[PDB]
This record gives sequence, structure tokens and C-alpha cells, in this order.
Amino acid sequence: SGFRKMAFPSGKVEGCMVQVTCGTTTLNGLWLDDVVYCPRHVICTSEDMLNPNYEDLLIRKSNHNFLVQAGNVQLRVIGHSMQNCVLKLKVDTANPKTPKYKFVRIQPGQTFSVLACYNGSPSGVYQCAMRPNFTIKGSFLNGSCGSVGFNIDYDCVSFCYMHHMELPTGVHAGTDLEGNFYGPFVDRQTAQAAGTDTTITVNVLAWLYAAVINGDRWFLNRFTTTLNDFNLVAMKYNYEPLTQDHVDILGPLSAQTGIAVLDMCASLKELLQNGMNGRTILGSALLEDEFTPFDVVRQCSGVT
Amino acid sequence: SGFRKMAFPSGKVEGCMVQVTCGTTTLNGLWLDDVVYCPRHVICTSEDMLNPNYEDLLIRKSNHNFLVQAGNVQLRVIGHSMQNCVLKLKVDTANPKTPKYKFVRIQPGQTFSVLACYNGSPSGVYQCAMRPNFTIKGSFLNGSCGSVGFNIDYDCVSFCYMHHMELPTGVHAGTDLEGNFYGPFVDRQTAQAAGTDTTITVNVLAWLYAAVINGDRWFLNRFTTTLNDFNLVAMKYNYEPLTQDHVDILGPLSAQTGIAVLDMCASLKELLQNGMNGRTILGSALLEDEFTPFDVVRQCSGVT
Ligand SMILES: Cc1ccncc1NC(=O)CCc1ccccc1F
Ligand SMILES: Cc1ccncc1NC(=O)CCc1ccccc1F
Repeated sequence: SGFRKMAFPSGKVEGCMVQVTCGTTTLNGLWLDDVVYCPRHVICTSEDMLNPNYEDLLIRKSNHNFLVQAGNVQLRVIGHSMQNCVLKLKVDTANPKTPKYKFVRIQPGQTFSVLACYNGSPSGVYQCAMRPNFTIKGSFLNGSCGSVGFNIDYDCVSFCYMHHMELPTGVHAGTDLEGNFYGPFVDRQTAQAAGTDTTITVNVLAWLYAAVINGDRWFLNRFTTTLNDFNLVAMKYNYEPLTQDHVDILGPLSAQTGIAVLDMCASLKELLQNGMNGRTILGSALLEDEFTPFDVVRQCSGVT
Repeated sequence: SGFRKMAFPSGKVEGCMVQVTCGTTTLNGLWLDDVVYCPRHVICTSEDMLNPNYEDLLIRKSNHNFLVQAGNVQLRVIGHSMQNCVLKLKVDTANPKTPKYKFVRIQPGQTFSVLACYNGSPSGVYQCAMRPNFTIKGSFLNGSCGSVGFNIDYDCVSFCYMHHMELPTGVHAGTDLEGNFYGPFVDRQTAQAAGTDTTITVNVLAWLYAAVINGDRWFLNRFTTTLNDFNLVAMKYNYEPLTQDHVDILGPLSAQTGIAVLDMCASLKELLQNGMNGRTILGSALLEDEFTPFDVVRQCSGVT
């Protein structure tokens, strides 16, 4: 028992981190097989910041201008190409530490672990959610670009995020591993609107189930609700509308605890309307939405 | 910017995890050089649970009864000994993945990362604090015993915790790597009092500094206090009394932000006396005490 915001073990990803330098800019790259992936903005200088012409900037670069160092050994770059907002540097040596991996585009509301890196060296790991507005609230400083987000399914690493930007609001934006941004963001030093965000309802309900499993039950009540009634409350409080697909994904937690999904919705409705009353749930004084129903099941069953 | 409850990258520790089976019990062991460390209760059966005579239970075991498997390869056990509450199994092969390491006994209030494991396989990593009462609030299920806590200083892993028990209250207890319990706990299936816990004041202040650095400043006020006045409030609210050693450790954060430690104490005093008023600090609706001043500095500067 106990419930923590747990990240996946980062070892398989640590073995893929490299440093990429082009000109005076250094950031992180991900070395998988004989390719190093990194944000294309490694080719920018301070004057280019506002609206870089990446095609023209890249034309001024040759393979030998991309300095790739895997810890302390230098990689030989034999090709370079830009795919969306990422650069792919072909190297002459396959990473001996390449895990089984996939590139996936995650959905908003899904969670993943980030391995924060600086100069190709891992500094820490944390779990987070891709917000409904496609931003992430991470911990990134200058030099962290190229750090990646991922999930692990036993031996397979599914890479889902590569860090590119900090918006002027202090929230973060990045791409899938094909270089496509999540959200409306562009890799330019320009103020950019992140959409209206919402709280991930299905994750809050999953976390209320994790709370009941771990002994925090004070929020359970004598009520029930309907999806329609619950969605009026979700609307008022800027929560994602709950659908039958969400109720279906909560099936295992409802089956394990014996608390019907709509009865848990009535507990969530009461907490939204009345607050916590100075109490806590799993050590939090707010409704947590960074655990998916899969995360709760994995953590509550001991999956490795 | 942004501030997260970040764990150390777990790779160096993942390479040390093994499974240890003795009889019908399986738990995790830590393989460093040619020694595997694990909780001694791996030698218990269900009847022994209440008050095991570990010396007698261990006398019934030979080297060949300890089955140690490093992922999928079997280790040959050539010696066994009990040191306090840990067993040390000498193996004929040094772990090729042994990082530079130290065994340290952490102080209450210090933080560390836990790599939760089941059957010698890592399942997740999270950061936590050793409570002032020597318990930890982790996420551990049956089979997680032998999972370890650690800190990393560039290339050196300082192992500080090995998991042994879940108290009937759902909080966790364990030992240093010499097998000495943190706190008054014994490895028996008996209800055991954890002392009165307190909130780690110096960590809350460190986290208020991390909040100001990251833009959350609404809690700053026009007041100041003294250590004496602050400690009367700390007393009322079950916070650790603040000392000059704590003020000294907060020096770097005070210097960086320009907010004198006693002025931050006056913000903390007001938050204790008035609550958050439905507001948040770094995404939390409570005062967080699981970041030390060193953690804040490391995270806010980008240390790898
Ligand atoms: C400074 C920082 C901090 C944290 N995470 C990320 C960053 N870096 C950025 O936001 C870089 C912004 C940028 C500017 C010019 C061209 C492309 C581009 F993506
Ligand atoms: C069940 C569980 C869950 C999480 N963490 C740990 C555990 N396991 C325990 O508490 C084992 C308790 C014990 C009983 C008999 C002899 C020694 C001993 F330490």
C-alpha cells in the first residue's frame, strides 16, 4: 500500500542520451540504432531566434558540423536530415544500448516519464501528464531541449515526447519523435497561445479509486449521479466531459473496489462542489489528474 | 522553469537488482561487487512471522538454499552471513554493472529516490523523504522488500535505504545497508508504534524559495519574524523547530532570491496561521516538505 507519483525506471533511456552541438548551441539527442534524434533548433543562433528559416539554416551545415558525444565517446556523423521539427543524424555506429523501442504519438490526458538531461547527461526523472491543451508542466531549464518522455511495456520503450520549448507562461511544449509538435506550437521565440486547459476527469476518478484501495475513503458518499448530471458539474468546474469510453476504462477499478463508476462520479461531484474541507486524499489537498486508470492498476498490482 | 518531485535517474541501481528466493519466499536483493544484500526476513515462513528467531532460522540454511537470479542468469552463492537485519550472500561473480557506490545512513528529513522492484525487476522510481519519525510514505506491495533508496553524486550511488516492512498504518520501515533499522522498528509481524511525526520545516522553506524562483510569489508578505517567534508557531503546527544550522543551509536560496530567511519564515508563519485560501504553490494545495535545500538548488541549476 501507499500511492506515489512514480516514473518508469529510466535506465533504458539513459543509455540512449547523447549531447549534440552545432555551432555554439548544445542540447540533448536520443541515439537509437544508428540515428541520433534532436530538436532542429540546435542549428539556430541568437539572431535566428524570432523566426528561423530552418531549411536555409540547415543548408549551411555539413555532417561534420554536428558534434555528437555519447558520454565521452565521439560519434561519426554520416548523414543529416530534417523531419518536421527534429533532426535525424545518421551515425556510423549503432547504439549498443538501444533498447526495444517504438515511437508513439500519445493522446492528451495520457501520462509518461520524462528523463531531464543537460549536455547529454541525465539529471532526474519524473512522471507527468500531457495536458488536454497539449502542453506539459515539466521542470526544464535552458540546455534540457532534446530530453524525452516515454512509457515502458516490460522491455519495450515507447518514446512519445521530445522537449523543445518553454512558453512565456513557464509551461512546456515539444514534439513526437517524428518532430510533430503536440498542440499548435511552432519552434520560434514568439509568444504563443496554449489553448484553454481542462482537468482530466477520467484520471481524477482513477486516482479516487487508488485512494479507496489505499484506505483514503472519507470522500465516499451516499449518492449517485448520471453522466449527464455529472457532465453539467464537469462543465462548471472545467473538467473534461466524461464519456462511456472513460467509464469503460475505469471498469477494472470499479470491479476491484465494488464502487460503481457513477457512484465515484457522485463523490467527485461533491468534492468539486464543496472542496476538501481542509482534508487530504493520498497526501494531496487537490484533485490529482496525473494518473491514468492504467497507471493506477499497474501501481496497485506491482507491474515490472 | 517549473518544479517537479524529481527522482535520480535509476539506471545505475537497476543494474544491481536481483531476485532472492529462500524456501517459498522471493524478494529483491542488491548485487554490488561479489555480494548480494537482501532483507533477512527472506528466510521466514508464515508460522515464523510473529517473532522469528533469525539466528535459528539461518542455521537451517546453506549457501545452496539461497537462489539468486540476476534477471535470467543464476548466481552461485559461496557464503552467507547475517549483519543486523540484512543478509549478505557472497557470490562467485562480481556484478559487472556495479556502479561507484557508498553505503550511507541518512538523517531524518533528508530525501532519496526509491526504485520499487518485484521479483528483482524494477517497476518504478519515486522521490521521498525519510520522515522525522524514521518512516517513509512509499508505494510498496508484498514482494517489494529488498527495494532500495539512494542518492547520486555524479557517478557515485549512495545507498541509504532497503525496504523491509509495511506497518499496520500503511507507512513503511526499513534499514540502512548494514541492516540497522531507521527508527524503533523490528522485523516482526507485530503492531509497532512510529513516533509522533513532524513537518520538515527547512524543506518547506526550501520549497517556498523554489516557488519564488519559479514565479509563484503570492505568499510573500510585508512581515518578518525571529527564530523564537517562528518556533512558537512551528510548535503549534507540529513543525520541526528551525535552528541556525537550517538557516545556514538555506543561505544559497536566500542569496539567490534576495529574500532573507526570517522574512521567508514570516511567509511560512502566515501560511500556517491562515492556510492557502484555496490557492496553490507549485501545483500543491499544501505545504510540501519533501525537497531539501540541496534538492532545490540542484533542480533550479540543472545538476547531472
Ligand atoms: C530556455 C528553455 C528553458 C526550458 N525549456 C526550453 C527552453 N528553450 C526554448 O524554449 C527554446 C525556444 C526557441 C527559440 C528559438 C528557436 C527555437 C526555439 F524552440
Ligand atoms: C506485505 C508488505 C507490503 C509492503 N511492504 C512490505 C511488506 N512486507 C512486510 O511488511 C513483511 C513484515 C514481516 C513479517 C514477518 C517477519 C519479518 C517481516 F518484516
